[PDB]
Amino acid sequence: MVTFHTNHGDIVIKTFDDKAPETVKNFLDYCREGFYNNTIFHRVINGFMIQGGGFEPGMKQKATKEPIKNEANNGLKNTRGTLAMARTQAPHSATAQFFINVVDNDFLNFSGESLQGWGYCVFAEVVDGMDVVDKIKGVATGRSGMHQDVPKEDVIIESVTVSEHHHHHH
Repeated sequence: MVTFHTNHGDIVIKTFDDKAPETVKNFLDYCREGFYNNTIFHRVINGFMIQGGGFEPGMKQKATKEPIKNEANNGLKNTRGTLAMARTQAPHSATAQFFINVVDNDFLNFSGESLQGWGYCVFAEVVDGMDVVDKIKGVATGRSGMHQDVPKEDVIIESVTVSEHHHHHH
């Protein structure tokens, strides 16, 4: 379990370790290293998704490690509440950025191992705090340079709690 402690409340996340093993390991390496501390939800599109895991306040892009291959051929769809990895047009380019689908986004789903079809890999789901997600998705936004859809008031992941102990989200 992973909890994002944001200034709009907690987002509690259950990872799909067996279905996205390398993606979950990469995510938990960034968590362990404090990478997500003081990062923002820098791209917020109501009716679509909210995206973070790349930038600190001031839109400063944090240094990342080597990218991961795309695990999206795992049968998991981009349904409301899922977390998936952001990436460039190259399928195997994801690093630390992720997004939370606020509605089912079928057009993001894997259809084939091709440049056009690989889609976006789901690796976790929100098990508590969708009300927080739904608050974030509605905030006022603007442009900040090459970035559109940037919240006017920063939505900040202040810290991240990773727990391995037993939990009740079963």
